[PDB]
Amino acid sequence: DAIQQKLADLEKRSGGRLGVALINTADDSQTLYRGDERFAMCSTGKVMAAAAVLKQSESNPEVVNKRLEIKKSDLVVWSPITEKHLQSGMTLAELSAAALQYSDNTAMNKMISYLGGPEKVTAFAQSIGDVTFRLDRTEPALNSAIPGDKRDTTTPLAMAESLRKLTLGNALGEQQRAQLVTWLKGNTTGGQSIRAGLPASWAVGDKTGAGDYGTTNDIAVIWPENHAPLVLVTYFTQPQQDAKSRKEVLAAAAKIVTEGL
Repeated sequence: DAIQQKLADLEKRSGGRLGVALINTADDSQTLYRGDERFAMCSTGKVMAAAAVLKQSESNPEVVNKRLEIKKSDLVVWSPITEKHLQSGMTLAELSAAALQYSDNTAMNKMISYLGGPEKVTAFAQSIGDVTFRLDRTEPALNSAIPGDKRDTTTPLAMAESLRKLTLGNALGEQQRAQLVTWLKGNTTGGQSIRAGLPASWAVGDKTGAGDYGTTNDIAVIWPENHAPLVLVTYFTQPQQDAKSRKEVLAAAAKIVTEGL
């Protein structure tokens, strides 16, 4: 296709490795590029953690409003929300919101710890039929994004299929599904990534991720005004450890794959 060639050309120009999975829920068609190759998820992994917490909340009434203490020693880099709540503490819902909307790293760690560790997030992914996702480490260690390292990786297609199940399908109960969508729609960090490549009439809920090796990621659910939803994952990584983020690559990739409507 011209789409396959244009993505290959975007990839070559950018000096990295690009991974794309678009799922069109109108007809279930997929548009894939390196769709079955592993990429470091970085903070896009926060979506799976939040969904695991939401799932536990379906049967356990001491989850979403359970208050957790935030110790000064808990704080890691990129924690703009949790760093302001040392005295107040935060609920698991508030931590989930902070992780998703502000990419708060300490919030993610608290969620991982509450669930029982990184393996428990993998276990949640397994429970929804995602046999690819793996979470191995905590924040910020999981952002190393070393080429060839399988730690804290998934494939663009696996992540798209899972994001679909979680936001549009049957992985969560209606109340929880709706909550996750609301959180994603309120993301504060996604303006220059997938959303930048899409029409203004398409509503977006997304989660970005950034890591070492110039790793620049975004996953989105997309709601057109007059068409059925789309699910889009754009992953990008580079050969040099110190490479700068390239959000414009994700916007350009989103544009290529959605251009035909």
